[PDB]
Amino acid sequence: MWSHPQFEKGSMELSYATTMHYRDVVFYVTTDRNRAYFVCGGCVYSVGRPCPGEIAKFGLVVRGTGPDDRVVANYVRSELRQRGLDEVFLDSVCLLNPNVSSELDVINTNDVEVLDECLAEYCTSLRTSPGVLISGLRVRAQDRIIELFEHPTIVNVSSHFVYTPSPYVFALAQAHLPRLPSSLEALVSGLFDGIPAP
Repeated sequence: MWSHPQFEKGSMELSYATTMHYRDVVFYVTTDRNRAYFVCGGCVYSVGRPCPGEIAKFGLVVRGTGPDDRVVANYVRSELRQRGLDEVFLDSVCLLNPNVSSELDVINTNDVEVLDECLAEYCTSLRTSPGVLISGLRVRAQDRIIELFEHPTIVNVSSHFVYTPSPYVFALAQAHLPRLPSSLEALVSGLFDGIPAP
């Protein structure tokens, strides 16, 4: 037997009570129905009941190759500028993929495919082609918890080799947002109308 590599690092856990289906999105609604979580591009968005409701997102961000730098985040940012699109979460990383035109395309998607070999290299500290699948999110349906791992599983899309995440590159994070990404806003309109009040 082997010890599970993911438990050598931390996780974030978002607990919920019920699951509801709305506008093709699976929402995970808290016990007192103040929040609805949903999965998008390997990270979790949170929408609060309007009283607009609070918006936040949870998941892995990419930062630097060392504690005090942000070369990886900065790379993704400049890459996003060039496509025409502050912390860099995995769903922003999804947008680098030529098969993804907005956050809408990766709703309910737990895994993040990176075909950018430079970014793959940042993530793995090795020459990596043609790219990797990054998996840092699991829905624990029976426990009613969404779990986000600090140590993501990183697998070559073609050779299936598993890579050790480069130290310092990944961290768990939470961001408060003033609004959802524009392509996701319509998904939550009217959501709480079918969810009984706290």
